[PDB]
Amino acid sequence: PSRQPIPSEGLQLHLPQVLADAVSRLVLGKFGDLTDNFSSPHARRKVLAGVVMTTGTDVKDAKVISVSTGTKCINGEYMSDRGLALNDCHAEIISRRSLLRFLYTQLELYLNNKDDQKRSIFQKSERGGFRLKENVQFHLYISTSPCGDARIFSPHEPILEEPADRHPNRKARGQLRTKIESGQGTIPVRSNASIQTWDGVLQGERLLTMSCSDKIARWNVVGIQGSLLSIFVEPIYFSSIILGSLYHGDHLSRAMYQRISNIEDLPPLYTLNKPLLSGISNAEARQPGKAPNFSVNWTVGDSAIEVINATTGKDELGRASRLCKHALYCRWMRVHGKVPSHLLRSKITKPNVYHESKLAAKEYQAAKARLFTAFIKAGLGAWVEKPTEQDQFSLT
Amino acid sequence: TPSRQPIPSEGLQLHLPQVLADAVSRLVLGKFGDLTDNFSSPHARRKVLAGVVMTTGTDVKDAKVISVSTGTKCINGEYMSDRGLALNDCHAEIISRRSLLRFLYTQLELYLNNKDDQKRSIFQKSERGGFRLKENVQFHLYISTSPCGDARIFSPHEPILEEPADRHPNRKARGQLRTKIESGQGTIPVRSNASIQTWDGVLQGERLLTMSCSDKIARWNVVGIQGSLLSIFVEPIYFSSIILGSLYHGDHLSRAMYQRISNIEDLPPLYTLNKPLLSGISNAEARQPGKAPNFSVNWTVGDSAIEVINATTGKDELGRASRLCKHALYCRWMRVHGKVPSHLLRSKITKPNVYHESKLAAKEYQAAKARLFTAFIKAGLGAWVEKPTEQDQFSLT
RNA sequence: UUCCCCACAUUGACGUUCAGUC
RNA sequence: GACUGAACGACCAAUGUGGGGAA
Ligand SMILES: O=P(O)(O)O[C@H]1[C@H](OP(=O)(O)O)[C@@H](OP(=O)(O)O)[C@H](OP(=O)(O)O)[C@@H](OP(=O)(O)O)[C@H]1OP(=O)(O)O
Ligand SMILES: O=P(O)(O)O[C@H]1[C@H](OP(=O)(O)O)[C@@H](OP(=O)(O)O)[C@H](OP(=O)(O)O)[C@@H](OP(=O)(O)O)[C@H]1OP(=O)(O)O
Ligand SMILES: [Zn+2]
Ligand SMILES: [Zn+2]
Repeated sequence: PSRQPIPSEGLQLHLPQVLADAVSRLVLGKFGDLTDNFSSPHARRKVLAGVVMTTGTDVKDAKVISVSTGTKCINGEYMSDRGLALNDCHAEIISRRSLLRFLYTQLELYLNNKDDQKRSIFQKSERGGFRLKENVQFHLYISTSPCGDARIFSPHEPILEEPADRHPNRKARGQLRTKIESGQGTIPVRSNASIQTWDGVLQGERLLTMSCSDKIARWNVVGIQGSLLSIFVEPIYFSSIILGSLYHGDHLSRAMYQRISNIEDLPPLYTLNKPLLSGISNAEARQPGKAPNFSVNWTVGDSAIEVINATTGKDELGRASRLCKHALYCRWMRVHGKVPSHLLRSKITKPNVYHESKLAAKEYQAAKARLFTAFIKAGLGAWVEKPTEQDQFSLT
Repeated sequence: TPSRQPIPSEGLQLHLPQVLADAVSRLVLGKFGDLTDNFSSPHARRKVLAGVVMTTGTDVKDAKVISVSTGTKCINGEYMSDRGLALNDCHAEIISRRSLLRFLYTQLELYLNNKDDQKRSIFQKSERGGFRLKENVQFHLYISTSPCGDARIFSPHEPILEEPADRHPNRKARGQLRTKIESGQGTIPVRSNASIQTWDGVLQGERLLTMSCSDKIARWNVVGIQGSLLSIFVEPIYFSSIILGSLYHGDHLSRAMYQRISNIEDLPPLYTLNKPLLSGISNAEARQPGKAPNFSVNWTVGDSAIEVINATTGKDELGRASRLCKHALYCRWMRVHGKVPSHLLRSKITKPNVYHESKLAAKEYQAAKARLFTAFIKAGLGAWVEKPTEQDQFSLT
C-alpha cells in the first residue's frame, strides 16, 4: 500500500502513472539532450530534478520547463550581501528557481506586444494582475525523495505492498528540519531555536538551510512563484510531485501537506495545495561515485546549461548565477517598469532594496505567516530564516 | 589585495606593524598553549581566542603577555545577579579587557606597596594628579577573529565597494550599533524604535541586549580601556594596536573601531578618538564551522591556572563568582582606595558605598561616555543600550 | 502505541594517500 | 595553484533497528 500513487483533486484529468512516467522520461531525456547523451563533463549527478508544463490532456503536449542537478548548500564564508550567490543547490530548489526565470520570460512575452499575448501562458485577471490560462499545469520531478520529513525515515526503497510507517506517531514525524553546514542528516529546528546571525555564521556557527521537504510544503501553501512575482501574478501551484526513487506515500503526503492540515485564515487565492503524489514505474538506480561539488541548471529557451559551484554559489570563474537573488531582482525590476500600474496585484510602492520590495507582496507575506503558525501550533517547530542582512541590497 | 593590508596607527609607532602583529599573535597563542597543557586540555576548546600584550620599548622582545581568554557567548537574562556576581559578557575580547583591569589594579598595589617597587611598577605619579603610565608602555589587543558587530558585517569573498566619496546616490548607513542576541554568538542591529530594558522584565525572559564587541571596542577607543572606576586613580589608557587572526578588512575594521564616530566633539582633557594600529596576521586562521564551547576561559599574568566560566550563567560550573565580575573588581578597587592617600585621587569620591555611585564619581569618564553616545546618535547609528540601573546597586562585605 | 536505556546501523564537511585535467 | 576522480581514516546530530525496561 505504501508504494502507491496518492491522487490529487475531486475530478481526474490525467492517468496518475502515465503522467508520472511521462514527466520522468521527459526530464531525464532533456537532461540527456543537454549533456550529449550523459557523456558531458557535467553529466555526473547524484540527484536530478525538473519541472514539466502541461497545456492539455494530449500527453504529447508536454514541455520540459527546467532541469537541474545538485546536492549541496553554500559554505558560510561565501554568503553574499549583494545577493550574488546561490544559497541552496539541492536540485529541486534549483529547478523551482529556473521555473521563476521561465515565468518572468512569459510575463515579458505578454507585455511585449499584442500578437505575443496569445502565446504567453498568462492572461489578465478580473481581480487585477495576471493568472495562468485555464489549462496550464506544472509538475515537479525529483529523482529521489526531498530531504527532511519525506526522506529521513526510510532512506531505502520499500518492499512493495508493504504497510506504512510502523511508528507513525513519534514526535519526530512531521518535524521541520534543516540541512546543517558541515554535518550530515537534516535536523529538527526545535533544537536550534535561536535566529541566525551574519557575524555568527561568518565566525563559524553552522549555517542552517530549511530541508527540501519543508520548502516544498511551503510551496504547497504560498505558491511556487514567490513574493516578487506574486506582485504581478496570482498564486501558482504544482499539480504533481513525482519521485524517481525512494517513494513512500505515507511519508511524502505527511511531509507535503498533511502535517499542516490545521492551517487557517489563508488570504484570498491561497490554499493548502494537495498535488498528485507518485513514484514511477521503473525507479532510478543509485548514481555511483562521489557527489559532485557542482550544480547544473537549465531553463527552456536557454542555449547552454549553467554550472555552479554549490560550495560558493557562483560559477567556476566566480561570476553570479542567472538564478541568484540579484538576477531575479533585475528581471523583476524590468517587468515592473513595463507593467501599467493599474495591473499590479499589489500597488504598494516601496524603496528599491530587495527585502522592502518583497514586503510589498502583503498577501504573500500573510500566507507565509499562516504557514509558520501552522507548523508551530502543530508542534513541528519554528521556521529558520537567513540572517536579515542577506536581503538588504539594491541594484547598485 | 588592498583589503588585506595593515592600517598604521595615529599613536606612537614604536614597532613595525607586521613584526608587531606576528609577535603578539604568536605570544598569545603560545601562552594559551602553556596554560592548557599544550592544547590537549578540555578547556583548550574554543571558537575565539583573545589576549593582551604589553610592550615597554622599541625592542619587540620586551613584550609580556598580560592576559588570555576565550569565549563567544553572553549571559542568559534570566541568570543575572543583583549583587553583581555574574559576568554579563564572555566574548573573548571583553574578558581580556577585564583581565587587564586586574593587572592594572595589581600594578597600583605594586607602586603603593613601598618605595622600591615604584621603579618596577608600570605607573608613575602624574603632574596633573593621580597616576599615569610610564613614558613607553603600550598595550596591544589580539582577537583570533574580527570582533562581532559592525566589524564582521561583510562578505569576505566579495570585493569592498562600500562608500563612494560623493554622497550615496542611494543612502547611509554602514556602522549601525548592534546587540548580541541572547543564546547567540551573533548580533543584530539596534531598533530605531528603541524600548529600554527593565530588570524584572528581562529576568522574566524578555530579550537581554548586550552591545556588540565592535561597539564596545569603539567605546574603548574613546573612553579608554580602564573604565570609570580606575579612571579615578589613573589617566585614560588606550590600546595602541588591534591585531586580528581572521576576517581582517582594513576598510570595515577602520570604520568600526573609530571612523564611524569621527564626528565626536568636546571630549574632556586627556581623552581622544584613539586610532590604533589595525592589522591582520601572516598566516590567518581558517573558519572552523562547528559547535561553540559554552564556556569562557580567562587568565591574568601572575595567576597559576586559568579560570573557567559558564557563559550562560556568568559564573563557574559550581556556581562561584568569577575573579572578573563587578563585585570582584569592586573588591580590588576598594583595597586600592584604602592604600591611596586622598590628595592623590584624580576625582573625589569620599564614602564609597554602592557600586554605581562610585562609577558616577568618575565625572570626566562619564562626560566622555556622554559625548560617545551623542556621537553615535548624530551619526545616525542608533542609541547605545545600557543595563537597567538595578544591576549596579550593590555594596561590599 | 509512546517514551527510556543500551548496543548496532544509516545519512554534509575534514584529513591522509594515489592518479588525472587546465 | 585550481579543478577532478579512486582508496583510506576521523568527524558531524539526527534517524532506523534490535535486546532490555516504563507509562
Ligand atoms: O528556497 P530558495 O530558492 O533557496 O530561496 C528562498 C527564497 O529567497 P529568494 O527567492 O529571494 O532567493 C525565499 O523568498 P520568497 O520568494 O519566498 O519571499 C526566502 O524567503 P524570505 O523572503 O521569507 O526570506 C528564503 O529564505 P529564508 O531562508 O529566509 O526562508 C530562500 O531560501 P534560502 O534562504 O534557504 O535560499
Ligand atoms: O566588560 P563589559 O561587559 O563591557 O562591562 C561594562 C562595564 O561595566 P563593569 O566594569 O561594571 O563590568 C561598563 O562600566 P564602565 O567601567 O565603563 O563604567 C558598563 O557601563 P556603565 O557602568 O558606564 O553603564 C557596561 O554596562 P552597560 O550595559 O550599562 O553599558 C558594561 O557592559 P555589559 O553591561 O555589557 O557588561
Ligand atoms: Zn534536499
Ligand atoms: Zn563579540
